[PDB]
Amino acid sequence: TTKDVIQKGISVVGDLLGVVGFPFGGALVSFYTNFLNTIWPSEDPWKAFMEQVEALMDQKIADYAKNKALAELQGLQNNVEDYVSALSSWQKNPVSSRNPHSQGRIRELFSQAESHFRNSMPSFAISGYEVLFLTTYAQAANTHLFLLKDAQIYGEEWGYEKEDIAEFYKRQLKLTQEYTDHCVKWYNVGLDKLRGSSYESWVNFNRYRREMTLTVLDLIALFPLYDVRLYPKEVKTELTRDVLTDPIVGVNNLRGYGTTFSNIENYIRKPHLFDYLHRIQFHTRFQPGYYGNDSFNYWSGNYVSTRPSIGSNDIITSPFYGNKSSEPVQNLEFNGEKVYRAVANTNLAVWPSAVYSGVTKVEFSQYNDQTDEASTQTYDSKRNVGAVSWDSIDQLPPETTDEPLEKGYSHQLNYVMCFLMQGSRGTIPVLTWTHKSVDFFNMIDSKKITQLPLVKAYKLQSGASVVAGPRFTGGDIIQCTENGSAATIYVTPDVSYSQKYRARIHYASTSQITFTLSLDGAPFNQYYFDKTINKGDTLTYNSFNLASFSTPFELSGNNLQIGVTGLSAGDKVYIDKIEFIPVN
Repeated sequence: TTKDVIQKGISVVGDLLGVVGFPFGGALVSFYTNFLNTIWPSEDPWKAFMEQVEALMDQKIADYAKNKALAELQGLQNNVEDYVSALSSWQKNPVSSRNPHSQGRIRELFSQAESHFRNSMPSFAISGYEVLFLTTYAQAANTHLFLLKDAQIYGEEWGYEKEDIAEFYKRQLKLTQEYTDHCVKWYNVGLDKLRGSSYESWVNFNRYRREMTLTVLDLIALFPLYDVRLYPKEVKTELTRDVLTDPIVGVNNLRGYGTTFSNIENYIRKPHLFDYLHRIQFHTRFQPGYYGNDSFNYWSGNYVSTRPSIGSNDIITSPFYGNKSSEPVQNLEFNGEKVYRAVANTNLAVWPSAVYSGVTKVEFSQYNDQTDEASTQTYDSKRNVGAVSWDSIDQLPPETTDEPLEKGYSHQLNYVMCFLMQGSRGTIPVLTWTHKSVDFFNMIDSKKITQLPLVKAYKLQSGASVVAGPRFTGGDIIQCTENGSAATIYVTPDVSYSQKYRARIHYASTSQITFTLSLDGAPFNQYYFDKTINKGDTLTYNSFNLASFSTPFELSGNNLQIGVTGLSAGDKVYIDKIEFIPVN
């Protein structure tokens, strides 16, 4: 259920990933038309976003608050549409038909929409309904900010005063912080509200976490890239966070046998350097039916092997999960393949005073980006398979329903983990997924500003570690507690000639520090950076700073090493991303 809003959520993020930073006019208009068809066509999507959280929270918005919100939204729609049509005409029309009279028409349409947004936002955040309005607020906030950046692109062309463009920019800065902080704060309130002790508690908890990631968290991660002054070129970026699909079960009610909240949540993958699905070892067991004829085999346990980020080739193999095989082991290899879908069969045996159910068949859809070919690999228990009951597409829809799945998919398989039911009545498999935007090669684009997340490193050192992200960065971060090296990341230059770059770093620090950059063990850049936080502070939007290194450099190697010095006992440095700016 709710796949509709989940798809819209996924699609917007996917489209925005193409117009992030300073976009070319044609691309900006194109985006806007889809945007209007997706998010701003009628009150239906907005109504669906409110219903979405109501379903996750098992709470309702007071009718009065629901009606006002919808009213504001109808008005905002007209503002957005009137604006886009005019913007479309502006781009299309030659630099001749631009008279003072048409400039004023676009200027006031723009001022209206922007003003209407600031006035309406509080309606999507009324006391006691903050969490329930979350997806609505996130989507409205996004529109407001995306709208705002246009003033820095076309401001002068439209004939706005220098003072006006500046006013818009400051307003954009303040709101990026507010909207981001608001979303994280309430996201967490919602998350904590769903923590329980039962298996059913965890499913709801994790469903909320996944759905809020797709509709809210991924979105707010893009906000800073709307600053066309800081990002005066197109931006190449990616989302590195994990999402867990609902557990694959044969029955709707486990009658108490479901794995406990703690036995699931405390065992799912902890903050880790980025990696890819390499291999899966399926373990099968025989489940006897009370009458023999109703028996079946089922997936009892597994092993998982991942390959690290580019630059390292040592395969990571997981501990054993679940129950050892009674039947012959099945092995599936994925070297290079991208799993964009997983469809499962389940079966059940009804005993006089017990019900036994398990995952009997799993069909994986894979795509080979090298040989540009799709295919399938499947796990089969071999005894009494039953019918399909679980399809990843229902939870992780494609970015586009335009192209074929092997092209339009939004996520790929990263992890597989088997949990044991209480009193060992069966096995519950859980699948982890990663976003399609992740570039395996860590390629530095020669025409764009490239954002490189530190979790893409292949090697950590001097006691650096992967820590849970502050929820607004699109992934996890690196924590540095000691003076010395910290991380080594492998980089792929996209051009052969001596292209020069400037580097920028997105970090948080308890003290004034020094960052040093090395290529293949040789230092090339070293600079001084400001303190951004106090010891023990919590990480909010303002905690991070984006600072440039002075000197330009060429990519005369592949192994980029970031080192830190100037730390004292108790000091901490958090690194989010490294950026590369193509320079002449």
